[PDB]
Amino acid sequence: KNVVIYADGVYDMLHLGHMKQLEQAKKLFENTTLIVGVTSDNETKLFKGQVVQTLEERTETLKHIRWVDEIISPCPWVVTPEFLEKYKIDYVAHDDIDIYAWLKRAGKFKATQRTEGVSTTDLIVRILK
Amino acid sequence: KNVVIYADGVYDMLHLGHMKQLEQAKKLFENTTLIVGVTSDNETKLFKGQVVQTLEERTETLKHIRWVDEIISPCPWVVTPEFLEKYKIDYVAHDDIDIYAWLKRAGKFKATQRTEGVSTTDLIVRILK
Ligand SMILES: Nc1ccn([C@@H]2O[C@@H](COP(=O)(O)OP(=O)(O)OP(=O)(O)O)[C@@H](O)[C@H]2O)c(=O)n1
Ligand SMILES: Nc1ccn([C@@H]2O[C@@H](COP(=O)(O)OP(=O)(O)OP(=O)(O)O)[C@@H](O)[C@H]2O)c(=O)n1
Ligand SMILES: [Mn+2]
Ligand SMILES: [Mn+2]
Repeated sequence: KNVVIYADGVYDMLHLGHMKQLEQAKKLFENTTLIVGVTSDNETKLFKGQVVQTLEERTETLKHIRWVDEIISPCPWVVTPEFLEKYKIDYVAHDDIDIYAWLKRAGKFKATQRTEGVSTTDLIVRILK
Repeated sequence: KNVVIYADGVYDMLHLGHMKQLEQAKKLFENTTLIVGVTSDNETKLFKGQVVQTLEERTETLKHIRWVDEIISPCPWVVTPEFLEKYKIDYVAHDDIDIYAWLKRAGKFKATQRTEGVSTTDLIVRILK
């Protein structure tokens, strides 16, 4: 009955958008375990960009989120089939903007919706009045 | 067996310090209900200072925190004995830096520890390298 969901990301400076994505993930099915993978500092910087918070900081904040059942920190950048088997993961949840083609082909991808305009750094903009 | 804890604050731009305080509050006793009160925009500005996020935003973020069982939003600025009776509150938890004298006299105050240097706006400083 219980379904293992895996959501990965940077989760830098956690904001409402991240938290809403985690809720979506958690709620994909009636009974779930939500595993969150947090990407490493150097892989993020290498492939995505400067991260503000360290892995240790980004991971500690996620510990406090209601939807998060388990954390894999650091997590591998690219998910692989072996990785899915190691953690008995049933679905991978992430926004969908193809690195996730093979998961969609397998029926293992559950797209989640971004919520724009609610990023921490949008808030700094508001501080600027 | 179950103990009602009440923690109030602004909780603007929620960060690790807030989340650690909420965990402390929640963990004051073995079995607790943690109620969080979020202060109104105009009372905060009037007594404390400019708030970045609205009451509606500050409250929505708290919804996602694992330790939070119930939210009172907005909450009264000053807690009163009548208020404690309305919500069957057993203890009030807040940092202790006296507005809480009457609660200490009653045995109803549980001080919590700030964690400094982990505020969102300290993070903007780090962005400045
Ligand atoms: N405003 C946002 C930001 C993120 N997410 C979700 O969180 C992402 C994973 O986290 P991250 O790797 O942190 O992504 P971004 O925040 O998209 O990236 P940037 O560094 O450019 O802010 C994806 O699952 C996406 O669905 C979201 O739903 N809404
Ligand atoms: N770094 C912090 C910030 C807040 N808190 C806790 O959260 C506070 C309640 O929230 P708020 O009213 O938001 O307080 P400050 O964050 O202290 O205020 P400022 O607006 O000056 O940042 C108190 O309970 C305090 O113990 C904490 O423990 N550590
Ligand atoms: Mn991020
Ligand atoms: Mn605050």
